[PDB]
Amino acid sequence: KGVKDRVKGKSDPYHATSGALSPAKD
Repeated sequence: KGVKDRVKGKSDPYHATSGALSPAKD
C-alpha cells in the first residue's frame, strides 16, 4: 500500500530510508 501525509514533515524516516534507497520504496 501507499501513504505519506506523514511525510509532510519531510522528515519521515521510513520513506527516508526508502528514499536514499529509492528502489527500496516499491
